[PDB]
Amino acid sequence: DNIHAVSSERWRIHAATEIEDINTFFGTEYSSEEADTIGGLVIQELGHLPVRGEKVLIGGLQFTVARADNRRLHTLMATRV
Amino acid sequence: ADNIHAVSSERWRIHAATEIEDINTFFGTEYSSEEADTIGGLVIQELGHLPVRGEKVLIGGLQFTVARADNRRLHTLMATRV
Amino acid sequence: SADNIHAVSSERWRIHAATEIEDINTFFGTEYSSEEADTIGGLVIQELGHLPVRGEKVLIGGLQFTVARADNRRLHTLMATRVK
Amino acid sequence: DNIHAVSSERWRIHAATEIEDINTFFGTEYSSEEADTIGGLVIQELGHLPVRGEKVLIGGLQFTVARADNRRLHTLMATRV
Ligand SMILES: [Zn+2]
Ligand SMILES: [Zn+2]
Ligand SMILES: [Zn+2]
Ligand SMILES: [Zn+2]
Ligand SMILES: [Zn+2]
Ligand SMILES: [Zn+2]
Ligand SMILES: [Zn+2]
Ligand SMILES: [Zn+2]
Ligand SMILES: [Zn+2]
Ligand SMILES: [Zn+2]
Ligand SMILES: [Zn+2]
Ligand SMILES: [Zn+2]
Ligand SMILES: [Zn+2]
Repeated sequence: DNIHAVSSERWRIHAATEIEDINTFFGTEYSSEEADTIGGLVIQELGHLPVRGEKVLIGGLQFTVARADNRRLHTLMATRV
Repeated sequence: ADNIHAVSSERWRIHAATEIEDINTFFGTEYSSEEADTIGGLVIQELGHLPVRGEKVLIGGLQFTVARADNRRLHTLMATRV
Repeated sequence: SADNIHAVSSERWRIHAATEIEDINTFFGTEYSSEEADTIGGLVIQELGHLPVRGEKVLIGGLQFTVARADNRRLHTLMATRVK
Repeated sequence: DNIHAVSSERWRIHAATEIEDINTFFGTEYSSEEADTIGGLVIQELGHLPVRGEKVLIGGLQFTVARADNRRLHTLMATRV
């Protein structure tokens, strides 16, 4: 699973998860104009490839970077605001 | 290999064999039973019989709906918050 | 049991191959990571180079994984112990 | 499973677990001369019915009380000393 529930209000999410799938899962309306994937959306929002422990708020969800390297973002943790 | 599957952010598909303590960790609930060790066991206790698909049990601020069950086993519950 | 990582005794575990690598890491305190694998079965296949048969073993970090159930399609179950 | 691994070195144990079963799983040599369940043995070693958080070292395992009430001990967490 690309979106894994760690607990009822916390999700471990592969960066490659399609934005469409995030939107269906969460009831969000994130745009896919500038990205295909949630990792891509996070990078677009921050303007820069983030580091482990960095958090970004997008709509009503907070994404925390769980695993990233100098090349790629691989995993995010999400919770509600 | 996941026992509690989130189908959407507010809805979960749960294996009936999932241990009650693991349900409690996941949801913050405090379920207990001296007759059952699994969430399926608890649902059977509450309903007083082996249920069929569509039967519902409300406990501890969660609603469990029987998603799959036959004449021998209760397999799967769907949970939502009340 | 319903455990994806099932202790058969205090120091030996039967593990569903489909267990996510992150859930292995939480359980064991390992820091496994793959660019190309998301599950422990995937990681075993990566480290061995091929789909293994029952009885094949691989050491990854401080854990030894032996194949317990596999077929011509899939690796299903592993038995793990801590390296000595 | 009356003895469930939460993590590789921490186990959730039903208080009603027979002492013999503890011995099989851990290689302990606890005896059943008085209590014959692990919850009974914890109470016997402490000398009273414990509350959540109480710990007793028995041989090479530490048992911490995880769920108890004013009448019964239900769940223990074990770790190695
Ligand atoms: Zn998962
Ligand atoms: Zn929409
Ligand atoms: Zn990478
Ligand atoms: Zn399932
Ligand atoms: Zn239990
Ligand atoms: Zn019925
Ligand atoms: Zn069946
Ligand atoms: Zn077993
Ligand atoms: Zn994953
Ligand atoms: Zn081979
Ligand atoms: Zn278990
Ligand atoms: Zn005391
Ligand atoms: Zn009890």
